[PDB]
Amino acid sequence: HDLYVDVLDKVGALAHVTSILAREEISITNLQILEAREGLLGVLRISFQREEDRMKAKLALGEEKYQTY
Amino acid sequence: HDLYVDVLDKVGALAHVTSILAREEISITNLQILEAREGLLGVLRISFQREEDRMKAKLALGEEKYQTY
Ligand SMILES: [Ca+2]
Ligand SMILES: [Ca+2]
Repeated sequence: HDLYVDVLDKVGALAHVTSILAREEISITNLQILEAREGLLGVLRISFQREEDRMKAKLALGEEKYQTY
Repeated sequence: HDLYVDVLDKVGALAHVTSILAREEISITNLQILEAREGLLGVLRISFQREEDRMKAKLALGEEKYQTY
């Protein structure tokens, strides 16, 4: 169960995204930071144990205006 | 280049750890959440691109009283 989140600032977005997951009490298994080029832009790939956790994350991140897949 | 951090609250500690990394402007490549039992205790395994980033992270987390390896 994976969710991919496009981000403009890998470092700051990582902190914001994990604070959102914490507030919603969503457990994750892994967080991978992907990039096509060196620089601050990237994709956060978040892995979950359960489908329910992925959907909860998708909703919460969507509400904070992150584009998610 | 990996750093292992013991935590008491996987969900909240993940947010705290990434906020510290943000404060120090440290980029990471991966974060894996490991647990021995279902429940809040665990170990965060953090991967870095460079040795300098690992050491910077180790120092900053140490200063916030996390036990690190
Ligand atoms: Ca609660
Ligand atoms: Ca700062």
